[PDB]
Amino acid sequence: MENFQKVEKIGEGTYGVVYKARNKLTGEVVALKKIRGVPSTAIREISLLKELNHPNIVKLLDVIHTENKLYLVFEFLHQDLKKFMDASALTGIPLPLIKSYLFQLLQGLAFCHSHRVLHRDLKPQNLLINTEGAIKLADFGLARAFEVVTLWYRAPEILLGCKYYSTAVDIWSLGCIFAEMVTRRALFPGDSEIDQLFRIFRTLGTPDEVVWPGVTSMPDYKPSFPKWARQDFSKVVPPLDEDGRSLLSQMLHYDPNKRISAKAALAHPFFQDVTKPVPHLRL
Ligand SMILES: COc1cc2ncnc(Nc3cccc(O)c3)c2cc1OC
Repeated sequence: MENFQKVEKIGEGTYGVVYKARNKLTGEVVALKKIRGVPSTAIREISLLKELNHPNIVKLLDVIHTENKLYLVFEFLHQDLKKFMDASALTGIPLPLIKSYLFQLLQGLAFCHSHRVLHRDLKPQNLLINTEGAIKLADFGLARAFEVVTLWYRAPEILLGCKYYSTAVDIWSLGCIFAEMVTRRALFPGDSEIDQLFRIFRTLGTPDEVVWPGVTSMPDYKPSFPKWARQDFSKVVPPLDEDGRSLLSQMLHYDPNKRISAKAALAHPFFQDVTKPVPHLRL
């Protein structure tokens, strides 16, 4: 913490505050994260993430454990997807770029998932982009090792009390982000766990044993939940073509076991014509 000249506070996260900082030694600019004695288990878990390198994952540079304090040093990126989406609010993000970012994110998740590492809290603020047209996932693996908290991207099984969620929860969140980029409106903007759940039910229909075997036996499932019918996807995400809609529906299946995997999603027809355009960024 003495070797860094904190520039600005980049924002608070689920596990701590992140600052843009300059390494007094190397002179390099990095993202410094102060985790909110430090469990040895976490120490070892973190060290593991340090050897998890991939083009679409924010690189963990150093783990500083001193004075019973824990700081993580990450590579610094140009902007986050939420800020980019806001700046593109009036015209929306061009489809070629949306398709490019989704393709890369799926590559990143396929990599994490193959190493059995889940995110569990994907959201646009956690996705970082640079001037080169790349996009990377931040916070990967911190959930395992370690007021107004956004619930918009949380999978149904987590809201229903399932304690052993799988990699499928990340696919759900990505599905929600995908729809948001296309329509420019959050898909399920709930303000509470039950409101979130009901917004999901009102759009995709109240789940039952037919579409999701075992759902009525979930810890927080109530037989008294209202019975809403499923809406047409053409209504939910109007501007998306049929290949896009078919992919999205597979990412938003209620049953975690039927939900498409990142690996299989990479082979979907939607990515047939994928390219890598450069975004116009205002830094
Ligand atoms: C130019 O702005 C930003 C640049 C960033 N560069 C690297 N990491 C970030 N965040 C990060 C890294 C690991 C865990 C975590 O919770 C968050 C950033 C966020 C920014 O803006 C929000």
